[PDB]
Amino acid sequence: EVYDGAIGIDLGTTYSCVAVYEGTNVEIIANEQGNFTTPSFVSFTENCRLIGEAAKNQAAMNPANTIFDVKRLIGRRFDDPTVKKDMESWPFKVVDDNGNPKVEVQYLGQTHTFSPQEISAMVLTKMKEIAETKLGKKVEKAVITVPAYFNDNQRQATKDAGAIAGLNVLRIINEPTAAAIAYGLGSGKSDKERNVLIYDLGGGAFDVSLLNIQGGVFTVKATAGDTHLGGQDFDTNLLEYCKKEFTRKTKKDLSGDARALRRLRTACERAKRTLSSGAQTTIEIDSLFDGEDFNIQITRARFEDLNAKAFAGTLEPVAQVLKDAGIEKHQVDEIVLVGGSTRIPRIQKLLSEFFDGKKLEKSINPDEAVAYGAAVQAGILSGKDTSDLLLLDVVPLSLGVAMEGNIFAPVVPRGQTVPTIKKRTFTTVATVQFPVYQGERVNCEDNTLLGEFTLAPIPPMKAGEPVLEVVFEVDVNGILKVTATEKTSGRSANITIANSVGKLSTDEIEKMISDAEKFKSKCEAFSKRFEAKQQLESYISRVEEIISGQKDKIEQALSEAMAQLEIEDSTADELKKKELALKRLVTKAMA
Amino acid sequence: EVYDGAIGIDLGTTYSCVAVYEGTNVEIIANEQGNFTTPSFVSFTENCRLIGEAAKNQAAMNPANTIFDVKRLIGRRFDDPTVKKDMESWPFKVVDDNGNPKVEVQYLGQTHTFSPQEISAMVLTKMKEIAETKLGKKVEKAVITVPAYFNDNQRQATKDAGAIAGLNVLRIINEPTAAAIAYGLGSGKSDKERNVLIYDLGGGAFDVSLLNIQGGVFTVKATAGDTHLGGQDFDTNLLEYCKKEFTRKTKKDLSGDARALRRLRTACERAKRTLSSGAQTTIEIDSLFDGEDFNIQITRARFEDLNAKAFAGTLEPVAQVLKDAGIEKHQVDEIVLVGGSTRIPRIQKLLSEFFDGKKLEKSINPDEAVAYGAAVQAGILSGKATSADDLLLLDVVPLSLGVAMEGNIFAPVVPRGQTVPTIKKRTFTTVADNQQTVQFPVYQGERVNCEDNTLLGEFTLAPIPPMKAGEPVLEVVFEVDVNGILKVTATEKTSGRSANITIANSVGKLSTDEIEKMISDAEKFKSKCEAFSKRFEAKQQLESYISRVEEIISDKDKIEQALSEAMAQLEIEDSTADELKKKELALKRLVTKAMAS
Ligand SMILES: Nc1ncnc2c1ncn2[C@@H]1O[C@H](COP(=O)(O)OP(=O)(O)OP(=O)(O)O)[C@@H](O)[C@H]1O
Ligand SMILES: Nc1ncnc2c1ncn2[C@@H]1O[C@H](COP(=O)(O)OP(=O)(O)OP(=O)(O)O)[C@@H](O)[C@H]1O
Ligand SMILES: [Mg+2]
Ligand SMILES: [Mg+2]
Repeated sequence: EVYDGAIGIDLGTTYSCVAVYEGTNVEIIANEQGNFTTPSFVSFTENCRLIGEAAKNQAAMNPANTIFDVKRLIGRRFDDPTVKKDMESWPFKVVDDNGNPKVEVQYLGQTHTFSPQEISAMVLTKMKEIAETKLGKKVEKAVITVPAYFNDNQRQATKDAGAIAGLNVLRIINEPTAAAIAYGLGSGKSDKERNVLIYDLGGGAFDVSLLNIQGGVFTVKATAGDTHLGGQDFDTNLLEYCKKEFTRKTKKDLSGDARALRRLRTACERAKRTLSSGAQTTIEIDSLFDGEDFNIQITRARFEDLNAKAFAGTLEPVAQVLKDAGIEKHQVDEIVLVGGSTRIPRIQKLLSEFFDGKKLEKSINPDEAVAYGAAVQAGILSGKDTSDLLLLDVVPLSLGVAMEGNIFAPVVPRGQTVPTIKKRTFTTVATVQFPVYQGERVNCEDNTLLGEFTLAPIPPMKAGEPVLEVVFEVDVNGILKVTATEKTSGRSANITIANSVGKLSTDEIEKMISDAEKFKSKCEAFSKRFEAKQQLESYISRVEEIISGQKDKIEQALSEAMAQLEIEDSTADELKKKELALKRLVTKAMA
Repeated sequence: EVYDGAIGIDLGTTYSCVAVYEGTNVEIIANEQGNFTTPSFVSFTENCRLIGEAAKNQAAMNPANTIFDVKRLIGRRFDDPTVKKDMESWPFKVVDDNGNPKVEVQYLGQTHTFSPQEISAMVLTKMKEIAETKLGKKVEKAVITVPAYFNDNQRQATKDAGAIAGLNVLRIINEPTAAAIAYGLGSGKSDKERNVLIYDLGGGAFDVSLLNIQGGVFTVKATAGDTHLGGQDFDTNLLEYCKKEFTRKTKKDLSGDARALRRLRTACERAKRTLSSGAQTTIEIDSLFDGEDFNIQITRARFEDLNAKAFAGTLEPVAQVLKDAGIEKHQVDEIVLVGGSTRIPRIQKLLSEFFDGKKLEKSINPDEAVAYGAAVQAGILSGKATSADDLLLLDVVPLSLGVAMEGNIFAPVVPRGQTVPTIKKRTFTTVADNQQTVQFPVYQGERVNCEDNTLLGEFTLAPIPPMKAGEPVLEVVFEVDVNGILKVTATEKTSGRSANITIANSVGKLSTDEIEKMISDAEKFKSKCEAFSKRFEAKQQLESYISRVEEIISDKDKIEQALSEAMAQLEIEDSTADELKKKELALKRLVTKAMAS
């Protein structure tokens, strides 16, 4: 009853996708709606939580309790510029708690504040349950995907979200590398050394990788990208233009109604997807804001002009990854497209022009390749042809410490293969505390603080004589673990971390897990009791129509059933027992 | 550059699905949006025909010119009851042409009439195009799917639609048989004999089939169903309830607004999909009608109560298939589910209760199994699939084919359940001396009074050799080919001689001339659409160029003059792409010459 294998979960900004691999074939799993991709929406009702198409349908109906874009918010600090801007754009309310942002929603009649790891854990629970419906067994091992440019806080937060979802995260794989698994194994193969450029432009994140494929070894030569650039930004540009036309043609401004913003955003996304096939489209919506209809024509040229800066901007990480691995465009063997936004013809024309008219490779599915590769890797890691598979990934941004004058000291440089061990020596001015950052800027104020690290047990000596060996280890998941040991006096030194972000202690993870199980239990209770009360009331009505000693016993049992119908404390099982007892008694008396 | 194989297309009431099979694996092909199912919508504009989700998304904006549900109209007569009720519910205008229904739209600035075979042909051409970008070659052979209970007029109708789409219809395969191929070959195969029950509840049609599956032999033991029962009927019930509640809460009626009915219908389908998973949902749509908002809550029990008679009715064709096949409930080995509407938990509850709580088989994909099996049979028929996989299909006729006697009383000639292909005979004779004509109506169905059957047509047999009354023996032959289509012939066993047959008051039949002309019109429409794309894109590129050289020139008299000429050419709507490009080149010579100075 327990699935001994492992599933692959592509956790995307806009859509999530689950797949499974059993050694012979990889299958993408469809949800209860028949869709192989499930939107990453989580809405909150009075008694349950909606995830997927159900949550996205109730987005305009309840924008304050419909959560989305958690991927752009997970692992970040509350006062980062991107989350301040996003928070200005998002309709739901985000609060600051001890430096960590948490959304505030109305759930189960009370106010609740959820960390991004909890919401992402809800989405992961949904995908896992899709896999469980497909397999018919309990799923507990999984491989989860992250963008290649995710920093340490984001990867650790995503993995913790995988733990809250009740999954054993066997591996955190980079999405372009998983797509490389889908392309190199599927349409291709052959022990032929080839250079593959992976261009993954999704809904919220952007990645580009350069890999060397020799048989079964996948070697990431380089990678670049932007974890806050996707199709929703293009939707934002077209949305801003449409707002300018609305306030221009009606004098009214719709900026204050999140409902109207949601409907207009949906219309702009539909128009964008239409413009990838045609040369023009039209948006017509009723009321919108303050009872003012809207009708505008959008040309493909207008969309491309509105998104020219971003479309052209995507070429900068391409030249970046090209220079970092030291290869030229003539030497790039293939260019594979991954992500929905790659369906934009302007993007493909920019990439094809950049490589001097080279034709783009589009044999793999841009929506399922990531979950495909993740599923293959999970099936291999759980032992479920392809024994030569080797994954040599890379760290995207430098992991270092803050020097004197707050200058970035890289310990693990970008482009370092993974996993790796690095070491750096510290000493005392007379505990030792230093800030660990990640990024690529010289001044650490322009980098991502991994935290303030304090070394707890130090011997008492003169200044400079103790040598403190600090070890930065980066595992196959790409996550940093630091330790400390000094060569004089031997010994070990435990480390404490303050002012961190995206991490959760084991206690908090256990608490969130138990709370999740309690939520699901309450949902099953509400649904089963609801339907049971409906059925019981219907049968009671039929019995009343039928009746209109024995008479009195019937009427009394019917009054008990009505009482159980009025009491909210009644359980579905008790309701079933009452209905069955009614049927037994009425059949005995009638016969 | 022509694909030698064949594609399998599932032509559904709501969604169509294309697939290909070459010998090893069968691929379900995704469209331009990456979707494996494309909606069966065709909307007409001033310049082009939109097919698919591009047409479905503008259903609220242009409801009078957006066409759908033609699968419930194809092969039917204008005065059929279902055609009248559906016409009362449809926003587009349907017109009777000598009894044949025809969708009338505003297209290319002029009024246009289309037969259902033409619109179905447009959908089939869209799926064919999907397969063509997938394969990189032009395809011209295909196997098209029809419901098992489709009658003779309907089958001939969709086959002619496949001809109009430019395809060579190698076979007309029944949808539960294609799903049966998907389950018997794709889900898993055993050399053990098994009785498989297939329950296909789609968007507009309903089929139940019992097949004997023995390795590679697929034998249809029986089949029943209802070609006019689907999920859209449940959406119609919920919609009618929503109109009752709206009129109750506002004292106003939206039954006259087509856009309002479309928005409410979309919200009802969405609410049904949600109710398949949860126990309750909410419909909230603002400014639905007369500036009146609409907000109600729909419970699952309310939905099931609204569709209780139809849901309970789905079990009757299952009992019918069990009686016809001579099989008890215990002897059914697997119950496979096909069609999106099968996701309704009430339906699965009814089915499982009908078989004493037996678990239903959900191994195959309920949205792609039909295109799966159709693609398999297409690959085998085209010869592209060789050796790998003994596949044999033995199908039956769904309804009895017969004539009408004195008193309009049905006399069956080919009974239901008869294996295909088949040959049956029935004798006629004259009632007077030197009689030259014997005329009889051919019907399909099971009822005794042909008033409740489907008229295949008035068949006139003439002339007859001059003999005395009741002397000639007119052997009439009802032949049913592998597609399930009826061809009738006549002979006079005395002295042989083929006797000529004429058909009148038919439906779903087209002569070769009309089909060829419809193909030509399709070519003209695609040519006009591609032309419009060329003029539009060339126009936009010329605009961008004019703006660029305005920025450049404002940083010469011939460049200004050529600019004015280009703008004036840009103001004319009848400008060709070659003329626009010629003007852009005329500018380009001047500005590039000035750029080199
Ligand atoms: N035909 C199309 N034309 C243009 N854009 C499209 C098209 N189809 C999908 N998109 C865009 O692609 C995005 C979703 O693609 P994808 O599934 O790769 O996102 P994701 O993987 O969830 O995002 P991320 O990789 O950032 O986590 C959507 O934002 C959508 O707007
Ligand atoms: N999750 C769901 N719950 C309930 N109903 C659904 C669900 N998903 C789809 N449906 C219904 O199923 C229908 C689509 O099924 P399908 O694609 O089999 O139709 P079709 O093949 O076009 O119909 P037909 O076979 O009659 O031509 C839709 O009309 C929709 O209303
Ligand atoms: Mg992605
Ligand atoms: Mg169907």
